[PDB]
Amino acid sequence: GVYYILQDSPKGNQKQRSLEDFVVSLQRVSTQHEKSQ
Amino acid sequence: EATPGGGRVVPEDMLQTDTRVGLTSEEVVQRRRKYGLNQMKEEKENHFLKFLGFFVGPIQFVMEGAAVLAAGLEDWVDFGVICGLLLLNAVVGFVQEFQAGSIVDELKKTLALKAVVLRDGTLKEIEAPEVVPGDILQVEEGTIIPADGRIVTDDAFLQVDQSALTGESLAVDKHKGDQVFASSAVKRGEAFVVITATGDNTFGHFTEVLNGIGTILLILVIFTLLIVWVSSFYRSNPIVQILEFTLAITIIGVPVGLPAVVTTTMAVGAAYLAKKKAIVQKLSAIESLAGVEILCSDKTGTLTKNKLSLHDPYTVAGVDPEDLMLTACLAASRKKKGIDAIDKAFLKSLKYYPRAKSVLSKYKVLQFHPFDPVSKKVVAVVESPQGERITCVKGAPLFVLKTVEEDHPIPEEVDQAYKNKVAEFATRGFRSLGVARKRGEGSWEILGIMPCMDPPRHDTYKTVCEAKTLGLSIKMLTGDAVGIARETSRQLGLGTNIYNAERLGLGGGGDMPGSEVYDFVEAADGFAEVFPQHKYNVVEILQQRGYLVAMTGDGVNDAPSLKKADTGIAVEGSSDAARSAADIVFLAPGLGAIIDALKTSRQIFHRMYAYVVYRIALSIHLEIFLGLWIAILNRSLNIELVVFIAIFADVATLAIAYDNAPYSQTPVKWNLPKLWGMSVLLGVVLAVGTWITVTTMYAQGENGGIVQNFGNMDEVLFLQISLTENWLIFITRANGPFWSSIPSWQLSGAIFLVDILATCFTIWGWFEHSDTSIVAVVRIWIFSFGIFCIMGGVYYILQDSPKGNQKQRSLEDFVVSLQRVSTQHEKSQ
Amino acid sequence: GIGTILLILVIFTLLIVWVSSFYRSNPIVQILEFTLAITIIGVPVGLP
Amino acid sequence: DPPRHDTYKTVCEAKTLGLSIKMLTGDAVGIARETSRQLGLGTNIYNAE
Ligand SMILES: Nc1ncnc2c1ncn2[C@@H]1O[C@H](COP(=O)(O)OP(=O)(O)O)[C@@H](O)[C@H]1O
Ligand SMILES: Nc1ncnc2c1ncn2[C@@H]1O[C@H](COP(=O)(O)OP(=O)(O)O)[C@@H](O)[C@H]1O
Ligand SMILES: [K+]
Ligand SMILES: [Mg+2]
Repeated sequence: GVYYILQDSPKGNQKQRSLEDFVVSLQRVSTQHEKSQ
Repeated sequence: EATPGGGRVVPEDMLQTDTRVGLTSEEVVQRRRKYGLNQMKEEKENHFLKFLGFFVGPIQFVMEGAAVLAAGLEDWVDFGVICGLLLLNAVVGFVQEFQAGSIVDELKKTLALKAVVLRDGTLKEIEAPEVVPGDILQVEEGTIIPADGRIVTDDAFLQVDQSALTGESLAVDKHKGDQVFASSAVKRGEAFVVITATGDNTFGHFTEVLNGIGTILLILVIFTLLIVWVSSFYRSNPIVQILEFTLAITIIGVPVGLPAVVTTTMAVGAAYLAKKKAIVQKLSAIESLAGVEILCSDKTGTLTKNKLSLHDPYTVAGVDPEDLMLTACLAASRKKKGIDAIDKAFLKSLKYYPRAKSVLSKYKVLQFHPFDPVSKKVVAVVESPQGERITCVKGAPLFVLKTVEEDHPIPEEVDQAYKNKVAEFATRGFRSLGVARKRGEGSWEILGIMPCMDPPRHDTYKTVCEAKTLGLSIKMLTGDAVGIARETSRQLGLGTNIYNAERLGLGGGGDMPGSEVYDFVEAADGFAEVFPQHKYNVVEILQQRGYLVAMTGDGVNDAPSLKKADTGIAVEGSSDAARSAADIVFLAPGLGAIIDALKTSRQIFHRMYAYVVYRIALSIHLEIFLGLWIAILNRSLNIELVVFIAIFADVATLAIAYDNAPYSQTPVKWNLPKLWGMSVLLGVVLAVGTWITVTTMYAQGENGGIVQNFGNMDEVLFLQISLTENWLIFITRANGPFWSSIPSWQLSGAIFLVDILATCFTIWGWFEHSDTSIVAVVRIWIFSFGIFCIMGGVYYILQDSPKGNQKQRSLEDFVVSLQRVSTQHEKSQ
Repeated sequence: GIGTILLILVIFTLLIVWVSSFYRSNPIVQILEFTLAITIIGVPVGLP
Repeated sequence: DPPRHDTYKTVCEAKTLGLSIKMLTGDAVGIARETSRQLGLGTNIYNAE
C-alpha cells in the first residue's frame, strides 16, 4: 500500500526562450556575415 | 650615473671606429657588470645562511625553548627527540628550497634572451649577459634589446615597443641617437645599437592563498592554546605541564613547511613540463594554465602546419596568361633566414619552365612594404629590364581588388567570376592570394588568385575532440576571410560560428548593442579577419564574463594580448618579445603540446590541492583532539609520541610531489570555502574516530576497550592517529573514490613504512612503560581502516547562453556605448 | 553509482557494529562474525 | 608641454590607492585623448558642452 500510494505549450521561461532565440540568431548572423555583403 | 659611472668617448665613439660588420679583441675590459647586476650573483652561493635561517623563527624559538627547558642536556630523551624534530624540519626545508631553487634556474637558463653581434665571420650569437659593454648590436624585428644604449649612425627608424618602462603604448619611434631602453621590444625596424649603461638604470597567486591558509591555521592554533591555558589555569597546573601541553599543540598545529613543499611541488611540476617541451616563465603560470577555460589560438602554426601546398594557380584571367607565378615570386624577400611561412611555398613550387630562371634576375627591388596585418597585403616596387616600375601587390583576394578598384573599376564580367572562384576555393579549404600589377602609370590588371593550402596537423582533430572533454572551449583566430575560417572549422570539428572581427564590434562597433556583442564574442567558435588590436579586445571582453583566457601568441604584434591574457602562451617559432611577454614558452609545435601541458598542469594543481587539504585536515584533527582532551581531562599524549606523529607527517609528504596524480576533467581553481569545508569535515571525522578510540579505553579500562589482551592508552592512540592521519592522503589524491587511481610506488612505500614503524612502536612500546598485544594492533588497524573508509566515502560524496542578468547586460551595453560615444564625439562632427 | 552508495551504507553499518563492539570489549571472533553477517547481507554480489 | 617625469608612475600608483583621476582640459577632444594615452589615464574623453 505504501508502494502504491507513492507510485504517483511553450516549454520555457524567459531564460530558456531567450537562450534559444540567441542560439538561432547567432547562427543566422554567422551565416550573414560569412556571406560578407 | 652617465659620465662617471662607466660611460665616455672610449666606450661610445671608439665603438664606431670600425665598419658596421666587424668586432675584435675584447681586450682587458676591467669590469663585467652584465649579469642582472647584483640580483642573481648577489651574495653568491651562501649555502650556509639558509640552513641557519630555518633554525630561527617563531616556531623554531618555541622548539629551542622546549629543548632548553628540558633540564638542558640532562638526558637525551626529551631533548634528543625535540632537537631531532627541529633538525628534521630544518633539513627538509633546506632540501626543498635547494631543489626548488636549483630547478627554476635551469628553466631560466634555457630561456635567456640570447643576443646577436656580427663580427668578421658569421658569428652565431652571444649568450645574453656575457657581452662586452660599448659593443655593436643587431636588433632585428621583435628582439628584446639586450643592452641599454644609443643608435648607430646608419639611417633607419625602429619602432620600439614601450610602456614596459615608460607610459605611452603607441609607436615610440626613436630615430637617431636617442636613448634605446634595455629590456624593451622593437615593433619594426633595422638598426644597430651602441651600448651605454650595460647594467645601470634599468627603469604569484598560490602564494597568497597559502599565506591566508597559514594565517587561519595560526588563528586555530592560538584558539586551541587559549583553551588549553585557560583549562590549565582553572586546574592550577604547574607551569611546566602547561608548557608541555603548549609545546605539543604548537608542534601539531602549525605546519612548518606548507609553502616550502607547495613550492617544491610547483618546481617539480615545472621541471616535468619543461621535459615535455613547455618552459614556464614564472612558477605561478602552472596554476593559471590549470585554470584556463577558453584557449584562443591562432590557426596558423598551432591548428595547422606552416608548410603550404599549391594546387593549380587560377590563371584564368584577361590578357595576363601566366604572370601570376612571376609577379608573385617577384615579391619574395628571399632571405632564407627570416622569411615567413608564406614566402617559402612560392620558391618550393617554382618548377616553372619558361621564365622562372629569368624572373629572379635583374628585378632589383626599390621599395618593399612588408606584410602589414592591418592591411593583409604586401606591396613591392622593383625594377625591370624593360625599365618599368612593376609595383607588385599581394594579399587577401578581396583586398587586392579593393586596391585595384581605381583603374579598370569592377567590371561585372571579371568581378563576379573572381568572387565566385574565391568562394569556391574557400569551399575547397584553400587559402587564396591575389596579385595585381603596375606596368605603366595608368595600367592596373587583375591577375588572379593563388590556391594555397596548409593541412591541419595530423593530431589536431583528436586533440580538439579531447579538449572538449577537458572543459576547454577553443576559439580559433584567423586573419583569413570568414569562408576559409568556417571551412577550417568544419574540417577540424571546431564548430561553425565564425564572425568577422571588425563587423562584430571589436573596436569601432557597427551599432551592435553592447550587451550582445559580448554575448557573440563569448559564444563564438572563431574570429576571422582579425587584426592585432582585436586580439586584445577579445581577451578583455572574455575576462569580463568571468573566464580565464589562454592566448597563443607569436611575434611582437600580440605582446599586449599575451600580457593581458591570464595565461599567455608563446607558441613554437615565436619572437623574443612574444616569449618574454608570455607565461609559458613552448619548444614543440601544435595544439597537442598545449593540451598535454594543460593536463600536466592540472595534475600538478591536484597534487598541490590534495596536499593542502591533507595538511590542514590533519592539523584540525589533531588540534581539536589534543586540545579537547587536555581541556576535558587534563591529559595529553607523551611528548615523544606527539613529536613522532609530527615527524611521520613530514615523511609521507616529501613524496606527494612525485606521484601519478589524476587531472580534473574541468578547469580547477581555488574554491577556498569548499576547501575549508572539506578539510574541517575530514578533521572532525578523524577527531571523532580518535575520541571513540580513547573513550573505549575509558569505558572498559586501559587494557579492555579497543585493546583485547593488554595495552596502554598512549601507544594505542599513537598508532590510531598515525594510521588514520597518513592514510588520509590516499583519499585526497583522487577523483571521486580513493580506488580510482593507483598511487605511485613511492608514496605507497613511504606510507607503508611509516605504518610499519607505528605498529612496531605500539607492539614493543619503546617510548612508554608497557607493550601492547599483537591482537590489539590488529583491532586498531581494522578500526583505522573503517575510519579511513567512512572518511573517504564522505570525501567522495561531497566531492561534487547569455551569461548575465539585467544588471550585467546593462553594464556591458553601457561600457560599449560609452566607448562608441567617446569615439563619436572625439570625431567632433 | 547504486553499488557505490550501497557500499557506503554497508561501511556505515560496519562502523556502528565495530564501535558498539569496542565499547562492549567483544572478543575479535564475535566482531568478525558480526561483520561477516553484515557483509553477506549488505553488498549485493550480483546486481550488475 | 610634456608630462612631468613623475606623472605616469603617480597615476599608476593612484589606481592602487582607490582614486580615479578625471582630467579636465580646455583643449579639444583629440589632444586630451592623446594625452590620456600618453599618461595611461584611459581614453574616454567627452566634450563637456
Ligand atoms: N606574406 C604574405 N604575403 C601576402 N599575403 C599574405 C601573406 N601572409 C598572409 N597573407 C594573406 O593575409 C591573410 C591572412 O594573413 P594572417 O593575418 O597572416 O593569417 P595568420 O594570421 O593566420 O598568419 C590571408 O589572406 C593570407 O593569404
Ligand atoms: N594665452 C592663450 N592665447 C591663445 N590661445 C590660448 C591661450 N591659452 C590657452 N589657449 C588655447 O585655448 C585652449 C585651451 O586653453 P585652456 O582652457 O587655457 O587650457 P588649460 O585650461 O588646460 O590651461 C587650447 O587650444 C590652447 O591652445
Ligand atoms: K599574464
Ligand atoms: Mg597567424
